[PDB]
Amino acid sequence: GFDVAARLGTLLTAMVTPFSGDGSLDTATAARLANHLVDQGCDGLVVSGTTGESPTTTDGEKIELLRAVLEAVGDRARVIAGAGTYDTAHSIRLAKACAAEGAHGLLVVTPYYSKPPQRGLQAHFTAVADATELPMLLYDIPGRSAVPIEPDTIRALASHPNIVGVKDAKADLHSGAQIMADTGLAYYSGDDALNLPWLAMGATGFISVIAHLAAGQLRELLSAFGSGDIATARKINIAVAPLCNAMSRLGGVTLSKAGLRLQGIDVGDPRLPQVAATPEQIDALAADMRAASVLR
Amino acid sequence: FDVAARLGTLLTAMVTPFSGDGSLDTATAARLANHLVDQGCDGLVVSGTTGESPTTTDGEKIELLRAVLEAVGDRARVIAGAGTYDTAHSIRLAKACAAEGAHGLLVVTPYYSKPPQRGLQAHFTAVADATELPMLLYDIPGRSAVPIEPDTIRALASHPNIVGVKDAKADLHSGAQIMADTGLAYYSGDDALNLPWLAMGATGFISVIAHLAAGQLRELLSAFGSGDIATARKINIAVAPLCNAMSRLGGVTLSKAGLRLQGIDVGDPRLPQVAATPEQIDALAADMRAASVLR
Amino acid sequence: GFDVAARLGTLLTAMVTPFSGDGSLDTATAARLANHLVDQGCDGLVVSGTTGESPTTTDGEKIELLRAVLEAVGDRARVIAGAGTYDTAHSIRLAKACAAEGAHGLLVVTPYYSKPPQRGLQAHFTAVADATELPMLLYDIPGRSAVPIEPDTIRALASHPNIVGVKDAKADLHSGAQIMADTGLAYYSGDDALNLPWLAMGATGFISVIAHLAAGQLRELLSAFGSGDIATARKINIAVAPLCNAMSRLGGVTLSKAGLRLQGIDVGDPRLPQVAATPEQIDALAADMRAASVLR
Amino acid sequence: FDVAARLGTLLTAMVTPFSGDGSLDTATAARLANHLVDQGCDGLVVSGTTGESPTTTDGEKIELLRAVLEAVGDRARVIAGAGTYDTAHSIRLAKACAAEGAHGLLVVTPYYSKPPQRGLQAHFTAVADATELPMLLYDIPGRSAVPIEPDTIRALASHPNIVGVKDAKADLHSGAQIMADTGLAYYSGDDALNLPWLAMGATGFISVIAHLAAGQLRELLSAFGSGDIATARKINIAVAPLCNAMSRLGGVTLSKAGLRLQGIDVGDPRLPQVAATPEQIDALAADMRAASVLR
Ligand SMILES: [Cl-]
Ligand SMILES: [Cl-]
Ligand SMILES: [Cl-]
Ligand SMILES: [Cl-]
Ligand SMILES: [Mg+2]
Ligand SMILES: [Mg+2]
Ligand SMILES: [Mg+2]
Ligand SMILES: [Mg+2]
Repeated sequence: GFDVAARLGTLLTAMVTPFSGDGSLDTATAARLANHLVDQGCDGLVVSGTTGESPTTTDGEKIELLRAVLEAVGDRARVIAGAGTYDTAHSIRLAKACAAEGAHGLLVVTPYYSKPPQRGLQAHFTAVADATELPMLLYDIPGRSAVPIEPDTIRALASHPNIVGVKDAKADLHSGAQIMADTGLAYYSGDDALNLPWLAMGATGFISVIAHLAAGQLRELLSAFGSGDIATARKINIAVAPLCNAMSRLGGVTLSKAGLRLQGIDVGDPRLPQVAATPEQIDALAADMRAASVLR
Repeated sequence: FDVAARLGTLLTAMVTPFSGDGSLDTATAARLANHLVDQGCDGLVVSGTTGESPTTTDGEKIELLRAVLEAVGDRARVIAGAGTYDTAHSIRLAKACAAEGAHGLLVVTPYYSKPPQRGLQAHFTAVADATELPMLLYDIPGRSAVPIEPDTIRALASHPNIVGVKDAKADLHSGAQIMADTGLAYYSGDDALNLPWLAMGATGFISVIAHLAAGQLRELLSAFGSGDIATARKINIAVAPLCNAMSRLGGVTLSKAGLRLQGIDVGDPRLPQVAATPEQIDALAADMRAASVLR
Repeated sequence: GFDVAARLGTLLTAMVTPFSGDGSLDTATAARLANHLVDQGCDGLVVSGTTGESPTTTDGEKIELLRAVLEAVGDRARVIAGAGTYDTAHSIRLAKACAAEGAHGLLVVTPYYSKPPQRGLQAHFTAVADATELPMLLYDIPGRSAVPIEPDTIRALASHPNIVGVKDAKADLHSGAQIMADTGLAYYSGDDALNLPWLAMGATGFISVIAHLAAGQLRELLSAFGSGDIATARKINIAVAPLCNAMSRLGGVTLSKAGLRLQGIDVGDPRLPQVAATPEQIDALAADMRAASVLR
Repeated sequence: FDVAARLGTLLTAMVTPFSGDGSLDTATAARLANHLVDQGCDGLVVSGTTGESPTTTDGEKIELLRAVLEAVGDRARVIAGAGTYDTAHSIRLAKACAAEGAHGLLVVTPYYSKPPQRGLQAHFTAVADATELPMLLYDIPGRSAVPIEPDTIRALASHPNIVGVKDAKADLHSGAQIMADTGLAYYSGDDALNLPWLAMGATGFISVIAHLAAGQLRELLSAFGSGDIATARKINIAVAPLCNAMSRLGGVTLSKAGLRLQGIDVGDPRLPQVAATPEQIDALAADMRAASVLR
């Protein structure tokens, strides 16, 4: 019908934006990363989201990235472009620009920082949803944006034809479960810590940060859960848990770029105010990656 | 030690029925305990928070425990709530429960006074040391104002009597790892997270909504454990309105009002807990009809 | 007609309950401490509050301590008895028993742990207020009790003739300022960190933990503020800040008992689940005490 | 460096007026700036959060700054908001503000992206290095999702250009000590805490309700400064309803609706911010009457 799993994917990486030594956009590496992540078992990628350092890249860079990633993997994976900011006008421009590039879908985070009221969020999300014909995910992350999309807002927004699901970092699994049951909105785990809980509650899949490093295992986790092998699912979730722990220490940006580098896929360093892992951080990260069998 | 056999898989955090005058009603407690077991609970927690442990005396708790043991103790596991924010008292209580023949203990993190982790460890250890009963830690920082930090849980794990955790902290990721590392059994201590906890390998539920929907929770546990997650998810959705009602009322007000709606009068809460208002009963009745446990 | 400052005091210690070596109630030491604290500048004391280890003492012990304290200082200081638990009927017995002993007022904390609704709190505080003729203070401390006394509940309760004030640890200075203006409820700073901001907002004084160690400076701080010398008040508040920092590390019970010992006033150790300071914690506290000029 | 003289004692976190079509309205900005200075503000912050920094372009912010400098720069201190969650952008914006002749910078903690403390420090250092302007840190974790931790503020205090903090974090105890240790100036960034901040030695207010009640906030600062705390307390009570309306509406909706109610139309917010509904206007009007800033 709208087949969210087919149209958006089941395992997506909230993909980093590789930068060169010169700190500029590195689209060739983005292509290589995108290919690698899909080969490792991702069937979708979110480009220019939070972990893609959307705050510090320009509109132009976001479009160049999306173009490169679509060229690299667009015929065999779903490419979802991060398109929202705390500026409704800007989000609509970016959304239209992403659609014009051929993005397969949009991920639109709750306007952050400015704490609009729920009716402002709701007018914001529908305006963005009205801007293109692309399927759109809400990204509910009050821990970064400083306001939740309240359940009544999510429910009101669900009736928008273009708004098809929720990337959740709010962790209200009880509320999201009901929302799903009532509205048919698809949910993606937006927090690797809750990947397995979310699947139990009927999430469609993951939009994952630790997928940068452990996509193969996450794919296996999805396959095991999917075939009702919960014991295995649980065991894989435990196996990757050190990466999620490392993520708590470093955040996704620092972790993803340092961890990829450790795996021999240099994707450069974060842009200020984000920072590259320190020596000791790289150390501790390497031990977790070893523990999760994603580094020798 | 078989946690599922010894403690159960579906337990109600059972109310303590009071008479019209406010006094302990053990006859109704027996009748309730029988009902809850017949509906599908294989264990009960008596004199926990939902059992209004704050407002009942030691004597009342013991009276109730004996009544419930006598009623269902041959056919279900009866775990007694035994800790407060007072180690000496908790010890006394745990001992009094063991002397009555309680099958296990549920020991909440000391509330209010916010001891440091080493105080918590010394406290749980002292309680664990006081009887030979299996003991669950009850981690509910939202009530107690301090968590049992994962290191503290792990240190406690190696106490022979400390066999698991009733979790209301919702740190599913951390609980999962603790389980994997220590073999501590986890019980969902918050109905909202029943299904997520099962996914993470919880042993079962120590439930409030079980007062009203034990049969469905049992079906949820069986569907889940048989490998039928889609049916488990459906059942979870079916009972959600009860968890919603619980967010509005709290477990004590909900459980007493809902049982009354079901025709099992268990009296009213003791101050500072309060009986549902007429409006609340009506809204509660709507959720209960929605959950197919009334009318 | 009720003069809160005269009836309840301006500088109170949330006084520890001294225990002997065997853990038993030490009333002779309580009497010595009560005298010391009054001599140092407190004009009132709260007995059997949280810092007095109300969770771990019996009713009998509370009554015995109250008597010892009234006897020691009740002729020249106000003696306020902690009477609230999460059990209304118990709080009533306690309140009555304290009234019968001659307590000058009651401090009644929000029922903890069980999270009654606001109407439950209202019925609870009312029932306790109805139990005796004593003036009564609400102790709003959601950080321990797990529920606030909401402003509407406080306002409702202000309408009781026996409820005369609030010991605040909620830090809603804006709300408390308005409550005071609207209701004439007196406020006492219940968290030493906010003593000075609370005075700015019209608090009557402090019900203090660090007063165990620094009553004289707190007295000076009240006097400086009262005479409008805010610069001096701010200076003193800075001088005693290390004690407030130590309190963050140790909690009040541990800090008060270890600190008094350091000062040559041994008041024994806390009862489990509270714990005595470790030698390291004692060293760190001594450094803070010296900085605050309340230890050689 | 005289912070009071160089940055002011009473500043409004000023709205950015938009025309009917949503476009920047610099004439009304100039109008508004003159009005606020005349009412008692001795500085203004332009293109802060209340100034809708999220929804205005760089060009608009510069145009507005230029107009506000022309309007009141000779008689008031005009502080330009210059921080975002992008360090290179913040640097551009700071430079651009300095080139316009801004008297100082207000730089908010990078929001949303939750950089670590060392990222914050490198960020605020890079922005502080970018111009010769005095700079205020704006610590508001309730919006930015990370605090500037005390150690970070203390490390930053040593930067010659970093001269103070606009606080919305409400850690009065910590700011008090930071002030004592570093000489950093503090401004109350949350009207609720204006009076408590003065007690702790804040230099003044960077205020939202100053849009409506600058004159009373001025009377407050003066009463406090001369040692008449009783009067300061009374004034703070008198304007409290404005702070309460702010809790209902947020500063942007409140400021633009309230100014309109006063007869200074500054248009409507840009999405995702929203204009007050009719009921909200009524309820706001009632508070403004209570605060004697509306007939
Ligand atoms: Cl939700
Ligand atoms: Cl944990
Ligand atoms: Cl309040
Ligand atoms: Cl701070
Ligand atoms: Mg839809
Ligand atoms: Mg064990
Ligand atoms: Mg009164
Ligand atoms: Mg400096």
